Amino acid sequence: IVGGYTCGANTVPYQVSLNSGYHFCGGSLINSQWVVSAAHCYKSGIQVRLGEDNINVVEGNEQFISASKSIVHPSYNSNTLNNDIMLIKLKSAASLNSRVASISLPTSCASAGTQCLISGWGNTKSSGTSYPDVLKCLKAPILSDSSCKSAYPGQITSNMFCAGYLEGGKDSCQGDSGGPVVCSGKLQGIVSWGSGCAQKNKPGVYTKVCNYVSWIKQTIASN
Ligand SMILES: CC(C)COc1cccc(-c2nc3cc(C(N)=[NH2+])c(F)cc3[nH]2)c1[O-]
Ligand SMILES: [Ca+2]
Repeated sequence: IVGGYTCGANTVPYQVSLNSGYHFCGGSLINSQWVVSAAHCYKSGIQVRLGEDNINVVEGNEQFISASKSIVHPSYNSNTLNNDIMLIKLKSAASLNSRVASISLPTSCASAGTQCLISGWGNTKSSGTSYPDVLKCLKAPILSDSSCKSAYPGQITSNMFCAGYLEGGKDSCQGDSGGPVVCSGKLQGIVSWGSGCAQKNKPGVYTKVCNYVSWIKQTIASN
């Protein structure tokens, strides 16, 4: 997260760290046995870390659970990153409470101007790699489709939305991938891609979760 602030331990109880011997992507806890992340964060050998704050120190509240299966959306396209969403089932359920809690899926899509909270342990520099030890937060507004399309002409599908600051300086970045964009308490986006990080006129692009609610529900139900 570039230009964001330290969230405060456990103030984002649905945030998860996907770890394969190092933190590589974020994710969101949606029920005690399932996490939603981005399909491009897929890989085998994933350990899901819940209740984390500083990822290099065990300080208490952490639950490390291995993934039972990862289900990448069947129409995920790695070239365009359309349908960039993945569900991960955990080998055992997590114990939910106040430091570990699931976030709700939306009932409607959000509008441009809605303010949302983006969080993650991703890069904090737009030029160079500086990965933090504790969770960073950023409040960003959803942009209108016209500003999103003027910024990425020909690359925005109806399953994506832009959120951020066109002046640059504040944005999600590599490492934040797969994590949550929560607005009014509902999971509305998944960190997916962008051109560089915090560059002027190049906002972040997020998977539009409201378009996958029926799929998430049917897939969890049948697995
Ligand atoms: C291990 C894999 C997850 C590799 O994934 C990646 C490798 C390099 C960069 C990214 C990445 N840059 C990103 C930049 C932005 C942005 N400007 N708001 C974003 F929203 C997601 C990004 N994801 C990324 O997701
Ligand atoms: Ca820790």
